[PDB]
Amino acid sequence: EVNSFSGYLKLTDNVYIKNADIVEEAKKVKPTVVVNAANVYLKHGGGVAGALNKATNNAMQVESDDYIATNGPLKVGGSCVLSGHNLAKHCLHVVGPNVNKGEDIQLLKSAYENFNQHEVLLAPLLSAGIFGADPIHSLRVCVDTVRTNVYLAVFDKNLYDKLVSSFLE
Ligand SMILES: CC(C)[C@H](Nc1ncnc2[nH]c(-c3ccnc(OCCN(C)C)c3)cc12)c1ccc2c(c1)S(=O)(=O)CCC2
Repeated sequence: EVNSFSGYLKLTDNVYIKNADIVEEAKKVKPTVVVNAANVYLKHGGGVAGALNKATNNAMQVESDDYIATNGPLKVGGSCVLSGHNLAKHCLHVVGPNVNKGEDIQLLKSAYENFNQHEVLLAPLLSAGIFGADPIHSLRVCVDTVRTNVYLAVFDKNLYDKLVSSFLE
């Protein structure tokens, strides 16, 4: 079956959320698009990007280095479409701002706007974790910006509960 997402909670007509590891979701669902929480040089050294790359047995990193050689780095707020490998048909590498490294939080709207070029996506919560954005703010920007169908996988039950409670206020 195609895009067989299971156990998500529907927040709006186009945003769904689950307490799950995005890697495990991608292996099970094999969505049309999986979003990577990338950096501008597509160096998948840890966190979500390192976990997605390891699940491809480093094929994503080799492909990413070849893309950077020919095209140069992305911009913060920008994206590129590369292979999904064994995880999806495509991987949309999206650069959210890293607030802990001084980048502008307003670029989070530009980052989520990349999602609107794809009908259905499996994605992480952009700029959360060690990128330093307030995760409740990142969910509000996602809900206000994305118009296509997005399935958010958040791998932390404590944060999942805080995000759902924050949305349902
Ligand atoms: C907020 C947090 C809960 C969330 N984390 C995650 N959200 C969704 N899916 C996730 N998988 C993993 C993961 C990390 C290590 N190893 C893994 O797999 C190893 C076991 N397998 C072999 C069974 C999976 C983490 C993760 C998240 C959201 C956005 C960002 C980050 C973190 S960040 O990486 O800190 C910076 C970039 C933006």
